[PDB]
Amino acid sequence: SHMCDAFVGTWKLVSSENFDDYMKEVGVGFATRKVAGMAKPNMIISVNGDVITIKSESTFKNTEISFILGQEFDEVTADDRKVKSTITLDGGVLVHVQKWDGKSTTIKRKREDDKLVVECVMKGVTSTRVYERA
Ligand SMILES: Cc1ccc(S[C@H](CCCCSc2ccc(Cl)cc2)C(=O)O)cc1
Repeated sequence: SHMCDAFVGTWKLVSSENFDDYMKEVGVGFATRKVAGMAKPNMIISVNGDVITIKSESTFKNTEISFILGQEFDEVTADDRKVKSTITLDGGVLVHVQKWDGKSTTIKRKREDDKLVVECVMKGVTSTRVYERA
C-alpha cells in the first residue's frame, strides 16, 4: 500500500462553485467556458509503481496524464493550453502546478470524508469542484 491509495478509483463530479470566474481568470474564451462549464466529468485515478495516471472523461474532452511525483511534464489541458506541469504530494494533498506564458495555476486534490475535493486557484480566484465515488 502506498502513497496515493485513497485517491485511486473512479470518481464523478457532484458539485462546482465559482468555476466560470476561475476559467475567466485563466483566460478561457466564452464558447469554451460555456460548454466546458456544463460538463460533469468522470475522473479515473490509478497507480502502477511510481507512475500515477489521472484520466478525465466527459462530453467535452477526454484527457489523460501520467506522471511521477516531483518530475515535470508536458500537458495539453482540456481548454487547450500547452503547459509545463509538476505534481507533488504535500501532507496528503496532491498539488498540481501548471506554468505557461509566464502564468501559473495550482490545482489541489485531497480526500475529505467520502469526497475527493479539487481546489483550483488562479491569482485571487478559487473554484471548488467536489467528486464522489462513481
Ligand atoms: C470539461 C472539464 C474537463 C476537465 C476538468 S479538470 C478540473 C481540474 C483542473 C483544472 C485546470 S485545467 C482546466 C480544465 C478545463 C478548463 Cl475549462 C480550464 C482549466 C476538474 O474539474 O477536476 C474540468 C472541466
